[PDB]
Formats: sequence, C-alpha cells, structure tokens
Amino acid sequence: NAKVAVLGASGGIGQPLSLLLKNSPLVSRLTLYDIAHTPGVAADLSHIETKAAVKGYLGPEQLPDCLKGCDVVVIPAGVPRKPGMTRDDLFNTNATIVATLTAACAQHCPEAMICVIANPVNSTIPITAEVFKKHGVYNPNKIFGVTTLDIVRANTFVAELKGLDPARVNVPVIGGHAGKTIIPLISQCTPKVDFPQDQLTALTGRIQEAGTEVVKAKAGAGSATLSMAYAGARFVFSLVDAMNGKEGVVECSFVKSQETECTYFSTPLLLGKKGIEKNLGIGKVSSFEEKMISDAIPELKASIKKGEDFVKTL
Amino acid sequence: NAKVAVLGASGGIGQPLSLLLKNSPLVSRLTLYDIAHTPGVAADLSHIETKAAVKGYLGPEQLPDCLKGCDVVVIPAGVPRKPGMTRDDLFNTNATIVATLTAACAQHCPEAMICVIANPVNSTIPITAEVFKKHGVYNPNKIFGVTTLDIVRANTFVAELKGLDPARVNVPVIGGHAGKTIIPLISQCTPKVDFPQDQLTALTGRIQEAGTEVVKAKAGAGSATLSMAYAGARFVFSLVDAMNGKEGVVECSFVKSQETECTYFSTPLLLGKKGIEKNLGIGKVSSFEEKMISDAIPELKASIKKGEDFVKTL
Amino acid sequence: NAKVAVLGASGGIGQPLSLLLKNSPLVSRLTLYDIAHTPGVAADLSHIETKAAVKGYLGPEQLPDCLKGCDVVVIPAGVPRKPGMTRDDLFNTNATIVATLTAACAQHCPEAMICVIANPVNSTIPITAEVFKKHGVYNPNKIFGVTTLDIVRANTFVAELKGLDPARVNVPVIGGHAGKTIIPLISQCTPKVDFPQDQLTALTGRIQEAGTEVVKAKAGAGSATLSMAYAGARFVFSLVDAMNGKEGVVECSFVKSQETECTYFSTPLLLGKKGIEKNLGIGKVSSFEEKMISDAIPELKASIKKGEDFVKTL
Amino acid sequence: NAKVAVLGASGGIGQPLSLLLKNSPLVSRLTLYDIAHTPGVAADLSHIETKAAVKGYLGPEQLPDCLKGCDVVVIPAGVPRKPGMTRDDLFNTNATIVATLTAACAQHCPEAMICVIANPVNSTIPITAEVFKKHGVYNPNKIFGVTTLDIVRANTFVAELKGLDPARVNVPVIGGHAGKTIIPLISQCTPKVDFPQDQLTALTGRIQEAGTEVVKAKAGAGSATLSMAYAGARFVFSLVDAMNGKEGVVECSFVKSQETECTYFSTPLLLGKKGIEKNLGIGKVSSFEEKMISDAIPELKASIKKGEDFVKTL
Ligand SMILES: NC(=O)c1ccc[n+]([C@@H]2O[C@H](COP(=O)([O-])OP(=O)(O)OC[C@H]3O[C@@H](n4cnc5c(N)ncnc54)[C@H](O)[C@@H]3O)[C@@H](O)[C@H]2O)c1
Ligand SMILES: NC(=O)c1ccc[n+]([C@@H]2O[C@H](COP(=O)([O-])OP(=O)(O)OC[C@H]3O[C@@H](n4cnc5c(N)ncnc54)[C@H](O)[C@@H]3O)[C@@H](O)[C@H]2O)c1
Ligand SMILES: NC(=O)c1ccc[n+]([C@@H]2O[C@H](COP(=O)([O-])OP(=O)(O)OC[C@H]3O[C@@H](n4cnc5c(N)ncnc54)[C@H](O)[C@@H]3O)[C@@H](O)[C@H]2O)c1
Ligand SMILES: NC(=O)c1ccc[n+]([C@@H]2O[C@H](COP(=O)([O-])OP(=O)(O)OC[C@H]3O[C@@H](n4cnc5c(N)ncnc54)[C@H](O)[C@@H]3O)[C@@H](O)[C@H]2O)c1
Repeated sequence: NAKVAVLGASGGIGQPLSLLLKNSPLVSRLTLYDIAHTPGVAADLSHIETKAAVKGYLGPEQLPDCLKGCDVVVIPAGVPRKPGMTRDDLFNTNATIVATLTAACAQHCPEAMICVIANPVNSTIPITAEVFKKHGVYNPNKIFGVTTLDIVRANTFVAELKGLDPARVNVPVIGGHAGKTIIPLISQCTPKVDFPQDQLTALTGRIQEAGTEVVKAKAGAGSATLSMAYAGARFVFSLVDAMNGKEGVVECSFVKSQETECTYFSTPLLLGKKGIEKNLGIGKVSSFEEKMISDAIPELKASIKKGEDFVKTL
Repeated sequence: NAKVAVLGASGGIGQPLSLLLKNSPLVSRLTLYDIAHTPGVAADLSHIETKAAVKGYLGPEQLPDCLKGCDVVVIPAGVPRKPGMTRDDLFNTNATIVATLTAACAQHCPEAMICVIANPVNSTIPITAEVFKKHGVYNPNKIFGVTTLDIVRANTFVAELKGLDPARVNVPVIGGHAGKTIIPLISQCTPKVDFPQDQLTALTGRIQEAGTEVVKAKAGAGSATLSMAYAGARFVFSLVDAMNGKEGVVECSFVKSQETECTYFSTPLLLGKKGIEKNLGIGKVSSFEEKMISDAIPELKASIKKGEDFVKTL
Repeated sequence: NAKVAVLGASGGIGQPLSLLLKNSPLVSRLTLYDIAHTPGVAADLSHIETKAAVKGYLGPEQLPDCLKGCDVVVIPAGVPRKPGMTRDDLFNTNATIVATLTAACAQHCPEAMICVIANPVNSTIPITAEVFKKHGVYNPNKIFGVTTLDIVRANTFVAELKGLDPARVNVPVIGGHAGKTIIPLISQCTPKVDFPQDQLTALTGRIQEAGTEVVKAKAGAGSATLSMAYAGARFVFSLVDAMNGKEGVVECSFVKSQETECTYFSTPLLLGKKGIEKNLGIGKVSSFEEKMISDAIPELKASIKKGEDFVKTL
Repeated sequence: NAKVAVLGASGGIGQPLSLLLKNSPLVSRLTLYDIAHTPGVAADLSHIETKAAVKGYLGPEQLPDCLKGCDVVVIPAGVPRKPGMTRDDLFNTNATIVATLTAACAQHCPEAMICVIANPVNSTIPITAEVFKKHGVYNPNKIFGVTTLDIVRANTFVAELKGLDPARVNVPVIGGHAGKTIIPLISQCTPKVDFPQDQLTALTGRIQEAGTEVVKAKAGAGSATLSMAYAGARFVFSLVDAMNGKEGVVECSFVKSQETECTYFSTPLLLGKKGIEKNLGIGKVSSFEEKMISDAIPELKASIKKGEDFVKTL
C-alpha cells in the first residue's frame, strides 16, 4: 500500500536504492525524480516482476506529479564527496537542493515521512524542518536524518572482530552523522561484547571515519552508494512496517530532539503509525561514551545553527 | 554458502548485481573483478551487515585469485548498446572480452556454473563453449546464457495486461536473446491467460523489443542495468537453490541444445546439483509460436556460427 | 561573415571543434546543437574574447532555429567506436542520426555546405546525398565527407620519418575513410620523398590503421577527438576561405564522383564560392597505389550501396 | 623551443588546453600527465600536423619523466565545482593535489615557469610558493596563478555592451580569482569606455560571478573548460613569447606581490625572459575600484593564510 518517492533517483545511491524499493512487497507505488535520466531508470525498473508500479519524473515541472499522495519521500538528491573533503564541504550545493526539494514536499505531500540522505545530515535536517515550518506543516515526528549506515557499519565491524553473524548483531549509534558526532554505544551492543580499551578506540574510530575510508578507496569515483542503498532501504522498510502497525520497530535516526542541549540529535526511536512513536533516549552509557557525547555537542550545535541560518537567507 | 564471482563488477549491471548477491543469505563469499574501480566497490559492499565475505580484485594478475574455488561466475563484462544498435553490433568488442574471461574461468574454476550476461548472448555462449573445449573442460550442463530478463519482462507485461500479481505469473520464453529470436510462449503461461489477438501480438512484440525500448529511453546513457541485476541475481539464486538440492527449480536459459537444428537454444531447464538436470524442451505450442520458432532459426544459426568462427580465427 | 552550425556540439569532437570555430576570425555566428549539455557548452564558449556570437540549442524542436541562415553545417553527431569495432559497426546508430539531421538541413538550410564527420563516412555521405535528393534540393558540390584527418596523419607520419616539419608536408589521400579504402598517395607528396617499399608499406598501413590505433590507446574512452577537431576545423576554414573568394584552395574530401566506377570517392578538390569548383582527379600514381585503388573499390561500392539502401527504407 | 608539461591533461580543461598548445609553433615538446587516460590523449594529439613532440605519462612513478627539462608547467589537475559551491569549497581536495604536484616540480624542474590553474587559486598559489620554499628553490618571478579568464570575460562583456570587437578590448583585472576579490578596472579599459553607475555595478557583478554562471548553466556537468583552455593557452603563449624575447607582453596574474598588504595579488605584469620582468602595479583607479580593493583584502588574506597553514602541517 505504501507510495514512496525517491528524489535524486538517477544517482549512485538513487538507482540501487530504487531497485531495493521496487523489489519489496511493502511498496505498491514507486515514483522516481531527478533532473536527468529518470525516464530511462524508470523504464528499466518497470520491467521487474514485482507489484510496485514505477514512474519516472524529470525536472521541476514534473516534481508535483511525483510527490502527489506520497507516504514516504527519500532524498539522496545532492552531490557526493571527493577524497580530502568533509561532509560539511558539500553544504553550499546540497543546502539549496534539500531546501528546494523539501519545499516541494511541504507543498505537495506535507503528511509524508521525509527521509533525508543528502549530506551534511547534521545541517540538512535543520534545513528540512525550517522549510516545513515556513510552509506551516511542520510535524517533527515525520522528519528523519538517515544515519542507518552508521549502525550497519558498527554491526559489521563488531561481527568481524568477534566472528559473529552480522545479522545477529545490533549496535546503537547516537549523536549525528559526521566524524566525532558519530557515537557507537558498544556498551549497549547485543550480544554483549568485551574489547580492551585500545581495540575499542580503534573500532570506534573505524566506525567514525568509515565513510571517508570508502571515499579514499573509490579515489575520486564518489562515495558509499551500494551500502547506502542497503541502509536507506532498511530504514524505509522499518518505517513502512511500523506505519502498517508492526510493533517494536526500533531505529536510530537524526531527528528533532530534546534528549540533549542540541535541538536535533540521533537516538534509538520506536517507530509507529505517527512516524516517531517514542524517543527511547541515550540510556545507560560508559564513561568513554559519555565523553564522546560531550565532545560532539559543540559540532552538532554549529551544524544545526548553520542549517537554520541558511534558511533565513532565502 | 555459495562462492560467487562477478566479472565486470564495477559496471552498470555489475554493481547492483553485486549488491543483490551480497544481500543474500545464499552467498558466503563474493569475489569482484574488473579492470577498474573494484577496490572501491568492494570496500563499499563490505560494510553491509550480511555474512558474505567481499573482496575486490583488479588487473590480469589478480583474476585467478578472484575465480579460484567459485561455485558460480557471472559475466556482465562487456560494452553496452547505443540507440539503434542491435546486440549483434557489440560483437567485435565483446567477443574478445568474453573469450579472455571465459578462458580464465576454464583454467581456474572449470567446475563452476558459468553465467554469461555479456551480449550478444546468441554468439557469446558459443564462444564460451568453444573456449572451454579448447581447455578440455567443456561441460554443457554448466554454461548458461542468461535470458532471465526476457522471462521477467514477459511476467510483468502479462501481469499488467491481465491485472495480476506478477509474482504469481510465469511465462516460458524460448529461442535466443535478440529481437525475433525471443519467443514468449504465452500459451504455456501459468496461470493460463487468454488474450485477444491484438493484445497478444502487441504483448509479444513488446517483450521482443523491451531491451531496445530501455536503450531508447536511456538515450545514450546505457542499457537495462537494474532489471538485469535483478534477473541475473534471480538466475544465480535458482542455480544455488538447485545446487543445495532444492527440487523442481526451473529456469529458461540459452544453452547447448538438441531441441532444434540450432546447436544452442533457450528452453526451460530443470536445474539440479550439477547444473542442468534435464532440458524440459519446447513442449506443445500454438501455430503462431511454432512459426516464430521457425523464423528464429536462421538468425540463431548465423549468430552461433559467427561466435564459433571467431574462436577458430585465434 | 560565415554562419556555422555544429550538430553534435556537446561531444568529444563537438566541443573542441566548436572551440576552434569560436576562435576563428572567419566565423561571425556559431550555433551549437545537441540533445544534451548544449546550453552549458555555449555559455562556456560565449565568454571567449572573439567576435563569433555563440548560441546553444537543445532538442529537435530547436533544430530549425539552429539551422536557419547557415553557410556551413558540420555534423560530428553520432556514436564513437569501442576497441575491436570497425567504423561500419556504428552504422545502425549513426545512419538514423545522419539521415534525421541532414533532412533538417535539407528543409531549413538547403543552400549550406554540409560537412559530415559521423562514421562510417563511406556510407553516411551517400545517406546525406539521398536525403537531399528526396527533398529535391540535391547539390553535389556542397556535400562533403570529412577525410581531412587522413591527410593530417599522413603529413605527420611522413614528416616524422624524414625529420621534416609536418607544416611543410602535403600528402594527397584518396578513396574513402575506412581501412584499405584510405589510400595515401605518397608518390605525389610535396616535398618529394623516397622510401624503400618495406618502409612505404609500413607507413601506408600506419596511415590506414591510425584511427584504430587511437581507439585502442583510449581503451574504451572513445576515439580520436582532439585531432579530429583540428582536422574538422581545418576543412571548414578551407571551405570558408574558398567561399570568401580565396584562390587555389585544395582539399581532399569524400564526395559525389565520376573519377572511378564508385559514385562517391575522395580526391583533391579545388574549392570555390559554390563549394566544389573542380575535381582535380586521381592524377598519375604508382603501381603500388594503382593496386590499392583497385582493391578498395569493392569495399567502397558495398559501403555506398549500404547507405543508399538505408535511405530507401525511410 | 618551449617544452611544456600539462598536469591534469585528461580533464575538461586539460584536453582542449593541450590541443591549443599542440597547435602552436611555440611548443616543441608537449608532455601530458594525469592519473588516467593520458596515453590515449597523447596518441590522439600526436597525429596533428605540427612540430610539437607529444608524450603521455600516467601515475606518480612517471611524473619525474614528464617534468624533466620543462620550461613551463601548467596545472589544471584538481576537482571542479558543482553549482552552489565556492572555489574555496574545493580546498580540502585540491590543496593536497597541488602540494604533491608542485613538490615534484620543485624536485624535477625547479627552473620552470609554474602556472597553477587548479582552484581555489587564491590559496593554491600560496601553497605552491611554500612548497618551493621547503625545497629551497623558491623564485617568485616564476610562479603564476592563472586569472586570465577573468580578463577574457571582462573584454567580452565590455565589447558586448559597447558594440566593440572584443579582440581589441583590454580590461585589467586585479586582486584574486574568487567572487568579490575579482576586481575589474573598467576605468583603465582600452579603448576608454564609460557606463552609468547602475550598469557598471551590473557589469562588475557579471564578471565576478561569471564562473558560477557557467557552473550553473552546466547543471552539475562541470565548470568552464573550453574558455578556460583558451585563457590558459593565451597565458602560456604570452609567457613563452616573452621567454623568446618578445617585448611588451603584459598579462594579469596572481603572483607574489608587494603592491598591497596581501602577500599575493594579481596586477598587470610585464613578462620577460626570467618570468616577471616588472610588476606594473594597480595604478590609478576610481573610488569605486578603490572601495572594491579595500573590500577584497580580508578575503584574500584569509585564503592566503589557509594555503600557507596547510603546507606547515606537512
Ligand atoms: N546519509 C548517509 O549516511 C549518506 C551515505 C552516503 C551518501 N550520502 C549523500 O547522499 C548524496 C547523494 O550521493 P550519491 O553518491 O548518490 O551522488 P550522485 O551524484 O551519484 O547522485 C546524486 C543524484 O542527485 C541528483 N540531483 C542533484 N540535484 C538535484 C536536484 N536539484 N533535483 C533532483 N535531483 C538532483 C543528481 O542528478 C544525481 O542523479 C550525497 O550528498 C552524499 O554525500 C549520505
Ligand atoms: N544477458 C542479457 O540479457 C544482458 C542484459 C543487459 C546487458 N547485457 C550486456 O551486459 C554488458 C555490460 O552491460 P553494462 O550495462 O554493465 O555496461 P557498463 O559499461 O556499465 O559495464 C561494463 C563493465 O564491463 C567491464 N569490462 C570491460 N572489459 C572488461 C574486462 N576485459 N575485464 C573485466 N571487466 C571488463 C567494464 O569495466 C565495465 O565496468 C553489455 O554487453 C550489455 O549489452 C546483457
Ligand atoms: N570523419 C572522420 O574521420 C571522423 C573522425 C573522428 C570521429 N568520427 C566520428 O564522429 C562521431 C562522433 O564522435 P565523438 O568522439 O564526438 O563521439 P561523442 O559520443 O563524444 O559525441 C557525439 C555527440 O553527438 C551527440 N548526438 C548523438 N545523437 C544525436 C542526435 N541524434 N542529435 C544531436 N546530437 C546527437 C551526442 O549527444 C554527443 O554529444 C563518431 O561517429 C565518430 O566515429 C569521424
Ligand atoms: N584558474 C582558473 O580560473 C580556473 C578555471 C577553470 C577551472 N579551474 C579549476 O581547474 C581544475 C580542473 O578543472 P576541470 O574542469 O578540468 O576538472 P576535470 O575533473 O574535468 O579535470 C580533472 C583532471 O585532473 C586530474 N587529476 C585529479 N587528481 C590528480 C592528481 N592527483 N594528479 C594528476 N591529475 C589529477 C583528473 O584525472 C582529471 O583529468 C578545477 O579545480 C577547476 O576548479 C581553474
């Protein structure tokens, strides 16, 4: 029954993400939007033997037709990192992209769940919320910064070191999605795992800089796309199941938060029919994890304020 | 715990195909090969929280290490069509690519299931077979021209016309993978469907030209990639299920055949632990379908000889 | 003075060709046409400190505006070779592109000089001529297959071997533009040069296979672009100079001919105000060269017929 | 004659720049360097009928061989802007690229003229100087930030508005190559021109944002390439002419300067056999122009410090 729009469907993330959505029985209609190539991408995907009806839309003229009646909107639309850059370096391009696309969402599908993949997530969620406020349809239970890839990485790396099946592993990751703002709560990992402090520090750093590690590995050919398609699909599926009344669906996501000093913050969230059913908070943490939370807050606030400031200028 | 190799893993089909394989609990090891970008694609995929060990390989020296111990090899390696071109127009580039890569398979994983995606399939499978013969390891029950996208398309188009769930539709498609050699056996469709003639003729033509319609829709930006990834993955999973002893696994594929005077031909195949368990043949068809088979034969034989001749000039 | 349209201006040849045209004092108006990116290319070029006014057009709806009042139309529009392919392998894509674009020329600027770059030149010129005939505006003095790169290459290769300045060297090249149809008349080279037959044979083959050499050096990243822009520019400048009344302007070009049994053939042409002033013919040649001409005719006639037959099916 | 190296020769600027350099009688040896595609680009260019010997080099191992014996080195190597970005947003990628490539220059052709195209020029020239200083081979007369495109643009826009031939317009542009630091001295334009203030501010705005204008018009497909190749070629030709003793050659360029409080600044430079013969200074300007200079200092200083501070962390 779910109608899902992918804004930026023709890109590195957008195409495999759209493939995973098309493959799912949770999706009945898939609308694809981009400024280039969408008709070809949609034609391609429309041949797949699943029930989701696929349609491609090209350029701002066809954006309203893409968004009409949407339950979920996922937004990988943006520009990726080159080696050396921070996610923040992308602000001046993606801020405008996110502001433009979310403005269309506020106008044409204000009740949809808005899932922002476009970086820097720490600032693009603040932008999304302010754009919705300006249009008078701000619902903080329906706006999500997709940080799922951090959790997915943490699970993989913990499983590698301990020789576990990654599907059996769950590591809560909190804070935001940039360098030190990525805080993996290894103390809260299921199953219980014990690492020496030096291993834990390297593991923590490995998780924090994993995006940069992939950017380096690609050597100028973009950033994480396939693993991000996986994580984005995972988050959308969790959300859609929750919207269909499945109980106990928990995902971490960068959202409007009162858990800390920061106006936006990522914690585990009980999802449901209203979107965010309950923010489960940070919970019990180690001293090591407590310090990381403290050290990250200054950056998060700066990133939050930057996105808010940007929206003032429009 | 299938070990799967993808040759051409950095390309348009290769990347989404590798994602789908990595996502599957049927795969324990995923080895990726290409002439460029493999390390970045593998790094990307290795972060996904599934059990499959991913490694990327790059350049001639590393190709043997990518292939050793594989149960299945998929080869999308090759150049794609531009609008106007036939798949046959790709021959003079892709013949050498398929010959080289299948020679490496014959040397380093002769017992694997060889799944050729590279076009024109009607000639590249004969190439593959002749290359394996030269190395004295030709097993016709383990070499497959992947025609699965034709069936996937037929299922979707039949489902759309009748208002059915395409998950429940299964259309046998026989012959080859080029224009008029693609013969959808609508008379053998399950569930049985009765179409008025004008719909049946349009349906048949749509299935035959589907690849060209995607090429035209992409306007120079390649051919079907996401739906081909889906179809390739489906075929590998069918192969793996059969290898694990699942009974009644049937797929159409362009293989060594005695069904017609064409030495290679696509029919439904019962798959087993050693590849093709039993060629189920053409079966009973309509007069319309019989005519299409007769009309397909001259082209198929020409594409076959073309592939064979190429190997004899080396 | 001259108004020049470039059809396929966003491509590998198109962009640098357009750069060289924009840089020229012979050009006062430069219209650029493609199916993508033309606006950005024109904006780029419009900033250059020369008099030529640049305008970019996008899509068939805008093709008449681009063509109106043109003195010369250059057509690099098409698709390039990958390693292994012949120029003839491009036929099925480029035949339709050339037929479509030259039909628009016939309608909107029938008086213009039509310079065809798109391959295979041995077929695309016949196609161009037949399209103009169907519109009833055929002028054999104004339709040119651009072979100029063959002359340029011959000049360079002869100059390297004799330690000469390639600017001082002129080698007539006749026949067509593919494989052994490329016939460099080394016996007519100015300055006079002597090679023993073994060197001459090697030099001749190098000139013939030079296009394939570049395709293979680019390893899938296209064919000759920059040197073709140079050759394309040179031919257009010769044509405009001749149109401005300059005397003794001679260029080889594949055109409607009666110098052989081939209805199209490349020989040195004296250019004038109305296009071809006089075909200077083959002239006196060696037995080596005479033999090459005789052996080339069957391929040329087959390529010519193929182009003619294509237009008959429109 | 001049031995010129192009570092980043396979890119959007690099290829047509190399074409222009190959076409010139001033160049005797053209060495092309990149991390990809150079052998194909060199093959392509080597067929052009001019005397310049063209060689391609690939990967940091061959970089010393590309630089040895060079008189001039031009460096477009780097990443370009996407719409919305400033040139400074490129710093965290391009800084390391320039530092690496200029370190190789300092090691292998310390006596050569170094022309940096890579952005942001306001920081990358300071990086080049400090890198040369670290190797003890700093010569401020030989290091040039290519701002030439600003002058070319100014000339075109002035000529447009005043119905002049842009080839005989000369507008000095001073300061730097980023937004408000681009300061066109319309008061010093030859021939003399006068605009109403509202027009002059519009003209000045146009020149300053001209780079963004092209970036936006290309809509994600890169930045100015063809006009930059023209501008880079012009500057190299001016520089090579002056090295051959041609007199009266003047170009604006971002260089080590003491005309203002900024350590680096762009002013008209008389070029000579040793590089900079004389810095011709800012000269007499209007109060409008003086205000802009004053407004630009803080930004210029910041960009300079950024570049300097980067090299101090190596
Ligand atoms: N949330 C995460 O953990 C996470 C992970 C990976 C990547 N990302 C971010 O996702 C974004 C997309 O990355 P990618 O690899 O797909 O880049 P990409 O360039 O491959 O694809 C981006 C797509 O966005 C489209 N687009 C750009 N502007 C648009 C517009 N104004 N309207 C419609 N479409 C537009 C482009 O045309 C392109 O098709 C980047 O900002 C990247 O940093 C986030
Ligand atoms: N079986 C089918 O029905 C079917 C379906 C779709 C596409 N195809 C064919 O699949 C092929 C690839 O299509 P695509 O869309 O992925 O094209 P693509 O250009 O996106 O990718 C092709 C990949 O092949 C790789 N490659 C080329 N030569 C190689 C070599 N020698 N060794 C290793 N890798 C090499 C390239 O690096 C590239 O990554 C084409 O020939 C296309 O026609 C077949
Ligand atoms: N005459 C010669 O000796 C000679 C020399 C070199 C190349 N060529 C031929 O020139 C052609 C172009 O080569 P390239 O390297 O520029 O290829 P390219 O792909 O880089 O560029 C071709 C351009 O043509 C455009 N195009 C395609 N279809 C079009 C259409 N229908 N309408 C308008 N534009 C269209 C494309 O969009 C692209 O911008 C090739 O066929 C090549 O074989 C001929
Ligand atoms: N000086 C100016 O006024 C001016 C004007 C235009 C563009 N630029 C800058 O020029 C740079 C290149 O622009 P472009 O449009 O050609 O971009 P492009 O991406 O088309 O070209 C990039 C080229 O640099 C190469 N490269 C990247 N890293 C390299 C390395 N480490 N070593 C060798 N080569 C490397 C790439 O392989 C590619 O060939 C950009 O930074 C752009 O902002 C400056």
